[PDB]
Amino acid sequence: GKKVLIVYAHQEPKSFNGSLKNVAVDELSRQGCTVTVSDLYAMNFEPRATDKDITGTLSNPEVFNYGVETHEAYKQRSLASDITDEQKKVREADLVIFQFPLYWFSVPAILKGWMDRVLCQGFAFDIPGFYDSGLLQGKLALLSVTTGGTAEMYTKTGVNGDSRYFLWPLQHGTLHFCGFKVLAPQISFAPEIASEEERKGMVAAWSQRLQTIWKEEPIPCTAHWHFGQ
Amino acid sequence: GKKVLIVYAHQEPKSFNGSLKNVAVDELSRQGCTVTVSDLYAMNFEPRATDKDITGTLSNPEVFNYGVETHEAYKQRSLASDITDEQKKVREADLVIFQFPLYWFSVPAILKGWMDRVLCQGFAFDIPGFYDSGLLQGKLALLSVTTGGTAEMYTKTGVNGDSRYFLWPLQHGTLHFCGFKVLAPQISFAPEIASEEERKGMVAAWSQRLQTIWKEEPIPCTAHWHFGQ
Ligand SMILES: [Zn+2]
Ligand SMILES: [Zn+2]
Repeated sequence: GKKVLIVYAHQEPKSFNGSLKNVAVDELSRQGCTVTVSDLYAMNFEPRATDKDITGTLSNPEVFNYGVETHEAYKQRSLASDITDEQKKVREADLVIFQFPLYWFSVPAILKGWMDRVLCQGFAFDIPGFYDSGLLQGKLALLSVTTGGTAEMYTKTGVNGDSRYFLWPLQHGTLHFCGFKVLAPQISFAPEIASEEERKGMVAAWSQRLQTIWKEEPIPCTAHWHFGQ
Repeated sequence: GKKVLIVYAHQEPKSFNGSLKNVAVDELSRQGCTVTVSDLYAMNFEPRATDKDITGTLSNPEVFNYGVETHEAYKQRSLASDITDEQKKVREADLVIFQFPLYWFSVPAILKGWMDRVLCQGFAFDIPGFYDSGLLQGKLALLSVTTGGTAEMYTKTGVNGDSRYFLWPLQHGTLHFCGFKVLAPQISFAPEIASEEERKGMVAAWSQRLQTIWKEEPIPCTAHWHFGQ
């Protein structure tokens, strides 16, 4: 038995990102997996890291330090319920899939805020705390990204550089850091410019990949993988 | 004369980030520059890219596409006023300094949302009209970042890899994309664990750099610079 959380960041259900999220739900459900979706825009998920994230009273209210405050609130069971609700989904999951369009070589801010606020010290990491000592080892993570640019723009000598270059802060600096084994990314290059036939091709690569996702090994989430040889 | 915009992303005025912002204000003010600060947390700046960012009739109300609809809204002058407010600041500035703690090898979500919402098509870039042809050509940008990890940790052989590696989405994918020339980053390493001696020194180093900022030349904002050969 396998549990999957899909963290989904697109405003429009009729989008290509929506299609990809829905075929994931459909295929993983068909397999018998337990599936949960965090539809961040529908949730009006809060992105900002603020003192509202700790309930009651602070470890030092004279000088607010978000990292220390949330670390202490996680230990005293004092985080805001939107955070802890996401933490439970994560804790239960065997696989976390992030489904998003590439905004400025990264995640949309609403999803950045989910990372910033959900992946707190004590839960995902400790200081010291991290990479293999992070707290989500044993779990799989996978970034399913759509891009505005064509594949060849994301080549080494392409204007955008290699797609791997922009994955670093997300796969390594965030997911690896917290202990996830990182599955190879799903990159759906320039679906908006693509034909209905290229778009169906991309959706089926993904449904077909999902059929065998539990047979994948994580990538080696190394600087050599992103930047070499 | 010179105009400077500081986009500042920390919750606590008494923080080290706060110190760095304040010393920038004080030195650039002393020089006679015109200075504006967008204190995003104090502004409760909206980070989410939503349909609330456009006030008129949508171009395609059946299938919402944020990029398309904000592009059209920019041209029609129908974007939300918070966006327009920040666009004016950027338009006027000669130099934009981003002052923030590193969250997940990137900017805090509040600041990611500023990038996502303020730097829209028509304003910051066109297609064509990006990278060296971006619409903010002639302006300078600088990242002033604080880190949890020590300097040794952000080297090629340190735990986090080289600091330049995480700068790529920001410097290249966002600022260079919009036409900015990019000044060398100011990275203040591990202030929380430094002595007050050391913290004072890092503050004073930044103030001293600012004394001669207008004599600096930008980096070559290329793959080679960020990653090597
Ligand atoms: Zn890694
Ligand atoms: Zn560049």
